[PDB]
Amino acid sequence: MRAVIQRVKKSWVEVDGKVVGSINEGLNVFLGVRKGDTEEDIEKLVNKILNLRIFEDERGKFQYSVLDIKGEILVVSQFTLYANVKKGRRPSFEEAEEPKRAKELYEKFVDKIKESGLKVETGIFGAMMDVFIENWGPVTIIIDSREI
Amino acid sequence: MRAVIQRVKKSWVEVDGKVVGSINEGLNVFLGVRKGDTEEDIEKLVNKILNLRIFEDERGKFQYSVLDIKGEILVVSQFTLYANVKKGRRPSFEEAEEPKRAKELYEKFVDKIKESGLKVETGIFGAMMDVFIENWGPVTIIIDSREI
Repeated sequence: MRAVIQRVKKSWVEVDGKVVGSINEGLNVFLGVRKGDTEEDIEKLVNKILNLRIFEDERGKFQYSVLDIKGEILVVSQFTLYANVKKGRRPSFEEAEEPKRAKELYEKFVDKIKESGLKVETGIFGAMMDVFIENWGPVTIIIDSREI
Repeated sequence: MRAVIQRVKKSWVEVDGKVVGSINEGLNVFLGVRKGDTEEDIEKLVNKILNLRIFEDERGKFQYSVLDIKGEILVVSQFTLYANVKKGRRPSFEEAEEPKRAKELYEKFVDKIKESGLKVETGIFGAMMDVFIENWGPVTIIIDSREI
């Protein structure tokens, strides 16, 4: 499983102009499910995201996690995180989990993270969205579950 | 060298409220320089980004590159792409190139890519920015030069 998390000040998803999830100061999380992915991948991941000290105050950078600052979280499906650009001009997605299983793992992932007790919005799965991100810093981190 | 590229419809960087780079339909590129990085890493990278068929029309997805659609490019420095979250709650950046060399490789990278002939904006290097991204799709791709 993989994730691109961007520290945001404001961030939301809208479909056809209708916003379907919004957050203020917090984290935007791009989620990509991998063939192979399991419940443990969700764990090993949902964890590092919640305790990542990427937030700062005026005294030091990288000292507070999303929980610490009690921030908001926005999860957005992104099967393209397992893109293979090794050959053609066109990217491959052999490692990307099939949509059905993927939605599954996706919903479980979002459920696990709501356990943080934080406000967690989401995007829509299976269709196109216009994701609005205001990356403060900017701060972007990549994390794979097969690596944690 | 590493990059997180997000297909955008609109995207800009602003410092203290003063926009310092803007683009309309095109690509937002997050750049992270690695200790080790060389001129060839810039090549092996600047290339895959320019020919990536991630743009679509109404007849098929993933068929046009930034050049193909003659899109705009926005490069934003992001040393955090080489973040190590393997141990503590706090991320490590051992692999991130030192700032001085990094700015260097950064400027060369942006120069190489301007050779595409496309409109290429940039952010400011060395200080904080508020990066505005409107990811259409959304479409996000990760690419390392040590992998291409």
